[PDB]
Amino acid sequence: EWTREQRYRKYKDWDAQTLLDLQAQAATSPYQMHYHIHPLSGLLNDPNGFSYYNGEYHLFCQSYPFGPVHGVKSWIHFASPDLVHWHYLGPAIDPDSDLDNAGAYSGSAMEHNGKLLLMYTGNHRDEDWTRIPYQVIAEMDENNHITKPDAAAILPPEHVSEHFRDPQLFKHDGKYYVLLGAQDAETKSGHIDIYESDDLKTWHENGYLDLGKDEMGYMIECPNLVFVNNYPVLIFCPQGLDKAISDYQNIYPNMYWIGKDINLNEAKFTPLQSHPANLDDGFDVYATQAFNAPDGNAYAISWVGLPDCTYPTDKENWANCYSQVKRLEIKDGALYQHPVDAIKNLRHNETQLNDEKIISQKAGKQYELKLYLAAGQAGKLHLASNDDLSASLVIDFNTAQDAKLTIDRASSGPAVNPDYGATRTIGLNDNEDLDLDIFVDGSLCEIFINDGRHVATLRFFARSSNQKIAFDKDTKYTGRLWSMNSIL
Amino acid sequence: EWTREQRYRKYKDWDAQTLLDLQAQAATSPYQMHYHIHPLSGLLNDPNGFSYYNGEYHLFCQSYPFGPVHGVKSWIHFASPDLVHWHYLGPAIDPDSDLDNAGAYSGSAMEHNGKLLLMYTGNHRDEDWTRIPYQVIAEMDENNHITKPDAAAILPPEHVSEHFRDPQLFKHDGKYYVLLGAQDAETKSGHIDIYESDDLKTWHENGYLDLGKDEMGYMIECPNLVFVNNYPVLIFCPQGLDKAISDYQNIYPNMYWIGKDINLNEAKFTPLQSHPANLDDGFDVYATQAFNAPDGNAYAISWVGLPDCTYPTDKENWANCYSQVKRLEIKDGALYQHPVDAIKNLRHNETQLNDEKIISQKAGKQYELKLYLAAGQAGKLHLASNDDLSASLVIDFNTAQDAKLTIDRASSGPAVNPDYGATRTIGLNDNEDLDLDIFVDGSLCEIFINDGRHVATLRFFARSSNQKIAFDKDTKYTGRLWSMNSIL
Ligand SMILES: OC[C@H]1O[C@](O)(CO)[C@@H](O)[C@@H]1O
Ligand SMILES: OC[C@H]1O[C@](O)(CO)[C@@H](O)[C@@H]1O
Repeated sequence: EWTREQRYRKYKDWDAQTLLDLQAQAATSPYQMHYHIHPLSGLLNDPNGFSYYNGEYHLFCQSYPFGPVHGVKSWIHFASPDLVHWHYLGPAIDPDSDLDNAGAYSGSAMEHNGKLLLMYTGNHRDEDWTRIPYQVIAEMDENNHITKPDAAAILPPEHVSEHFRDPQLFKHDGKYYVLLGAQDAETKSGHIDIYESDDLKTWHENGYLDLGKDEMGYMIECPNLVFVNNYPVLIFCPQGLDKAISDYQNIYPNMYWIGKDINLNEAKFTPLQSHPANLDDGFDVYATQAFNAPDGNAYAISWVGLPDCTYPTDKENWANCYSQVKRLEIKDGALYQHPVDAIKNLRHNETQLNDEKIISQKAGKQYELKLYLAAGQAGKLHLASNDDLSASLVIDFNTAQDAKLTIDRASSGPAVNPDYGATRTIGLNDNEDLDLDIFVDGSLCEIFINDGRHVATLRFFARSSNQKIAFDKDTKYTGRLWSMNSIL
Repeated sequence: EWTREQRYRKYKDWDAQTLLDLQAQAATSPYQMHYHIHPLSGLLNDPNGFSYYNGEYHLFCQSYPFGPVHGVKSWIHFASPDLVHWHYLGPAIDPDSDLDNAGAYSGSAMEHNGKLLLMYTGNHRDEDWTRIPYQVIAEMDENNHITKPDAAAILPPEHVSEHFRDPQLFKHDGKYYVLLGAQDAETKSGHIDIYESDDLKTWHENGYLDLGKDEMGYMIECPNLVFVNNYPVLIFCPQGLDKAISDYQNIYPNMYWIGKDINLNEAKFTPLQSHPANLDDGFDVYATQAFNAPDGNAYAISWVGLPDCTYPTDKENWANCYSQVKRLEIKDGALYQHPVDAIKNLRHNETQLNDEKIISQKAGKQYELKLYLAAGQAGKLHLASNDDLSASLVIDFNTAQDAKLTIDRASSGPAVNPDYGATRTIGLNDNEDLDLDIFVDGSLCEIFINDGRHVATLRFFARSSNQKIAFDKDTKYTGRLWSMNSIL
């Protein structure tokens, strides 16, 4: 219902009273998250510039502050000591120049000679509203102040369409590389385009990374290369991916692909996995960004929200949030994702659990529930439930002969993008034990399965009084329930 | 230099781009606090509505978001689990009605039947810009949403001037009371006016609290009654207080007065102390608010900033911050002030200290330094220092025969309200040991002396590279230095 004209009106054409009212409405929503990054107002999308710089972790965010829609985008900035306690540093990059006149689109951050380079796509729209994507390298100093150049680092080559964006800038084997999401103009196929530079001034196009003969959709958004336990891992968003390659149920998937080896000079990838896999088996994860931190870990964080989708909170004039930070690991040829050790510092009021059918009559809105469930069982765990278990988030489990987890949000509250289904299923090994580490925060749930072998992340909109946690049947398990303190 | 017209322009007449730019400028200031409450933009003053409600601590703030000046005021809202980790809930009360058309001035919060009543002064200005102060009772619900009535609870009586504000609403001995700061129309003397109600609907004026025959200045701002270890304690701001009653060096003082007994029905106070005393011996504390929490403690928090004063950060378009929360105690007939136990959770990188002249060559911008210094010594402790100790915050101590502490900020950076002096002195007991617990955060320093017997709080603006901590001479002492994590 918001027209193009309304979405692209400049921030200076909105009044400040409207913005202050929107900040109040977002912060005081009964569906707001209070230990995950969320918008101060309006809509949040893709994580950007995820980095370590000047003694702390940095994270930037795609932002449209005036409503629950993809209006003209800016970067906002947060920092933290520990990947958990974030503090807001305000807007960072505005759509205020010719290069970015219709948005400061997504990008990355790389430390260089005591500064943090912020490489992003300028979403230019010309006199005729034709999109011309520019790749821009801005610079942030040790006081978090940003300067932007007058000229693009990379102009769009003739062989890509208008879709050519989301640069990842990094240093590898003494050279600089940029990975970009690209649509080939002739085939309309999705690719990761590689550029290289010795000096950050002149860029050479090495060409599309060779990901085999099968198409990766019609566009790749938010490509990332991170090294995890010495393996090159791609994390990327192939819009229109053929489900023959990999099943997924969300409108657009967020995949990962582990390589044995990558050669960015020759645009070669040697796959470890025969096929890419879903990063997240849940309902709402997109635009994951990852980076290699100086502690020797690779960290990722996800937009919880999908393009071209709607949510029940739209009428409250704000949208979406982030996942918690995930530390990455490769084990047994698969990507594992772990909560960072600092998130334990939010825990309070520990309860020990042993075989209790009702875990809590009323658990509050922010908790962590960690369970060890025996093999050979079937049943349902209800979270954010009413008393009679008819309205809840359901985790339907079987650890017996047809083992699997089905997460069902149909009865949890109002419908959420129901054209893409109200259930998500994760196969499990027959007759094996099951670990769950479940984080609830307002209208966000993150389920870490079998110590991070799988992660299911989703929005859900339960009535405020629906806080019960219970199994439907007597279940053999041990675990702990903690409240999680508000920090945001 | 900001005219009346500019200060009173409605928030809707500012553009949102200006507000977003101001949020960035405030948050990224190299003088910003990162573990104390600070404005998201513009100017912060008096703490308001300090309370416990709906499972958490609440604090509201006088705010003018558009610059470093006392423009037309609103309340903003923060909450926390622990009086340390605050999260922003946005604007709460706007100057958007006839009752508060020229400001939502200060006030208090009292829980009532599952709601939080917010009692505040409406700063009305009529057709002729004549001030008419109204006392208004607004109501907040369990989702932090506020409704405001159409009519005032208390209209200004004929015997007070236009200065009649800052209501403290509370329940005591089964009745409701309101304490207001008042200027008598005939004498132009400062008073605390007492109102009482059985139902919160009809208010009866009990009259000025009898604080003896000596005048308490020309106006009392921000009056508070809190019960501390069963003593009634007044905390208040008597503008124009005669220094014959008590020495103070700040433009306007923030005093406290312990009573043996108070009778709010008869407007009687029985003093324990012969005279009121300074709450804070430093350079910048004003408008302290306190309340009795359900854990049985009394807690206070202070505006760090003074009316009618200027600061070096004014050119960065933001102003001021809060103190940390202080837990109150009465000991030996004096008010002691203690950090809350939760602030220890910010500590990291502990260093043990024993007699070292140089504590740190470079301590960072956020730390806690706790020292035990032997009796019989004299010297200077330099904080936020250059290498040669010529530019620093100085704590000049003597624990020998003329014992005292002098805090000197003259060489720390640019001048700060120098008409009110660059030193503050606290007498100490001759030939006694000295405890200091010093918190540095950006441009804020809080010095807790002798386990909270005195507190000195000040702004200071050191060069970013001035981070040395050192004694000028060999000094006998033990202590600890911790870094303090950013949370805001
Ligand atoms: O907000 C704009 C950004 O969002 C995406 O469409 C993915 O969600 C990116 O390709 C683009 O940079
Ligand atoms: O911001 C307005 C408030 O500030 C004071 O002048 C004290 O600093 C109060 O008496 C008034 O309510």
